[PDB]
Amino acid sequence: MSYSITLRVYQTNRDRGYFSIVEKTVWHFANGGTWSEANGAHTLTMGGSGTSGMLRFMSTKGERITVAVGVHNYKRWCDVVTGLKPDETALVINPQYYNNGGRDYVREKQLAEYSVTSAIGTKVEVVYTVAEGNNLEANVIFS
Amino acid sequence: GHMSYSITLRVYQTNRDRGYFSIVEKTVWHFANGGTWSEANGAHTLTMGGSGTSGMLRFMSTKGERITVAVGVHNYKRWCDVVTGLKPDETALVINPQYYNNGGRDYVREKQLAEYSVTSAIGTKVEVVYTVAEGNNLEANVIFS
Amino acid sequence: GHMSYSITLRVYQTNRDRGYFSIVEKTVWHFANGGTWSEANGAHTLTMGGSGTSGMLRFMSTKGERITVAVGVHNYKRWCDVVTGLKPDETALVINPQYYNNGGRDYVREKQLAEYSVTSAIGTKVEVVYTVAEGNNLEANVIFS
Amino acid sequence: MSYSITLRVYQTNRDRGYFSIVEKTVWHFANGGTWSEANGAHTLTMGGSGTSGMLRFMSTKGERITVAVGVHNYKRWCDVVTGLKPDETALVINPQYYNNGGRDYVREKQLAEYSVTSAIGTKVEVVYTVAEGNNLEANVIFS
Repeated sequence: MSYSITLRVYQTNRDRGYFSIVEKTVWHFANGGTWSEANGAHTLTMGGSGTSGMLRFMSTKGERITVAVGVHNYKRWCDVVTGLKPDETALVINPQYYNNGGRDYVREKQLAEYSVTSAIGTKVEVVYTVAEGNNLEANVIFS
Repeated sequence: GHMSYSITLRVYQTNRDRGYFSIVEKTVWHFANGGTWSEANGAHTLTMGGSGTSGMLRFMSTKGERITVAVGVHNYKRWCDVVTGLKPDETALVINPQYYNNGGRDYVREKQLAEYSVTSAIGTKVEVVYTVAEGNNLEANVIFS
Repeated sequence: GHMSYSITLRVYQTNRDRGYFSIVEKTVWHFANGGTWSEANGAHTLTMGGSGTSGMLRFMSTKGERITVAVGVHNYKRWCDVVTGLKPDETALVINPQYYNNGGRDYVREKQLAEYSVTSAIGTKVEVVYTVAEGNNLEANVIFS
Repeated sequence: MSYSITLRVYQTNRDRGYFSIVEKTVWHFANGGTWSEANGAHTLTMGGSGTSGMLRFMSTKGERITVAVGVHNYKRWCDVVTGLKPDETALVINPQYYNNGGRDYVREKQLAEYSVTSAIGTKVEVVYTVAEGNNLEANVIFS
């Protein structure tokens, strides 16, 4: 069966910079997948369990952050990476979750929520609001 | 510092028989300090940190046809390529690296083409044509027919 | 309650000589409990609270040409119209009401057209063609050429 | 001289519903104007001083709200109207600021900020971050 993850973005802090998506990737396991946009939300559709995709964001102050979401052994997972250099594109980071690329262990945690504060003080949270089944939903919150 | 390059793409869809294409993935290669995609006035701009990198848009139609368009700058001149007939697992993340490190598509990048045309096995024609083909603020049309 | 109607529009731009059109305004008329525009998969959907209302997209090209497309449902059947040659102050807010209350364009609404074609004075052709022309979930192509 | 107003939307409350734009209008004085979208912001460009435009938003919980922005006698103005019925479209509300339509006095205040809490508890703020000149900028904040 196919899986989808639908993300809505909440930006809450008017002092730390405004974020926009600068890249969207899909990993090639499980027959791949695609991003789409509807009603102000972003949906990743995947061919089955065992793959993922990523949104990279950049702020008006030049801060670069990636959000990864996917399904591992039929359960959702997520991660956020901050403090990225300009050349650390999503194309670089998304593969790091597979083939013992350094971040596999995070995917294997199957997290339904994750939060981190960047070194320059930006907090990012991913929280699944629908955390079971094939039509998953999560909020991405910048603060 | 290094000179930055931007490529701005506008999409023309002309043939209802091909179904309707939408973007399903946007990648940026990591050479030359990377880069970012942005959207404005219905156009898509890839901004890059220097000559020697690229990015890709993958499209999928309402009929399930998957096609990638790659654009970049090689030795200070624009390049482009179109790949059709893609399998569901042949994502832009798979294809974009193939232009580098002798990955199978370096040759077309090295041609520094200002236009590219191909017809897919199922009859969809795709053209990339640069309308501003020189300098640091490049512009091209992507045409489905 | 009342039956709702939706109209989903996809835009095809085919001729680079016309410049490139983008949406500059989106309106909804207030009869039949109003309605809303939404965007998904690169298509534009007008959802309405009943038969007897409409909405409009106004487009402007990179060459400054302004054109409106109106779609709605009249007596349970779809309708459409295209107005070209618009002055800068002839916004969709001015034009959408003209289809009602004997405002000058009621006649075309009452025709319940499933297709419309016009060529502007400066040579831009615009077509609206419904591909799903019956029922409550209607679909049309808007074609610039 | 032409005027522009660029708006960025901040949604901060994950419990009260997610908003999206459902209508965008431009008033016909001062040679009219146009909306555009870039970098996740919304820009209203106007032919001169003396006109305005509006964004209408609807939440996932069915709440309908309009935000009006414009320039009156060379100074920015704004307003927010909440508790709207489905048939109170932007096409209905935008004209109410002119021709003694009931809301002219709000436009004439030339506000650089405005906030209101709807009857069902949603707070909306418009705050100009660039409040002078021809290239104005404001945040629209839902909370």
